[PDB]
Amino acid sequence: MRGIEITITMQSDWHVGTGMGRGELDSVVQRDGDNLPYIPGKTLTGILRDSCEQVALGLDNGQTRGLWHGWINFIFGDQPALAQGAIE
RNA sequence: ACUGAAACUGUAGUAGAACCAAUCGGGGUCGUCAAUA
Repeated sequence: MRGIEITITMQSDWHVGTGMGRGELDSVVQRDGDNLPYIPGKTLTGILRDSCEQVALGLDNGQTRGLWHGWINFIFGDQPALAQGAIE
């Protein structure tokens, strides 16, 4: 399937993605193959996931695990690196 | 003889402290100008 997009309109000056700096800069933003700034899809997934986690956490009445947190693990997948013990 | 999955390069941090747009100056006062006959 194809056809969906996320449109991001940056409404203030923005910084993303890198723990490195250039000659006069101690923090340099991330740049695509065109050397142009871009929002990496892992940053965008992580940001959008977090905001869905907020919505689900509200719909769950603040429960950290529940029905709507299940839906987040449905849409964005489980995070097995967090869970510990015998997750079956 | 079969693509690992999942993971925000992020968190804290006042481009700021110091620095006189300032120093000196009577709104004043006299003989010049031209060259010949």
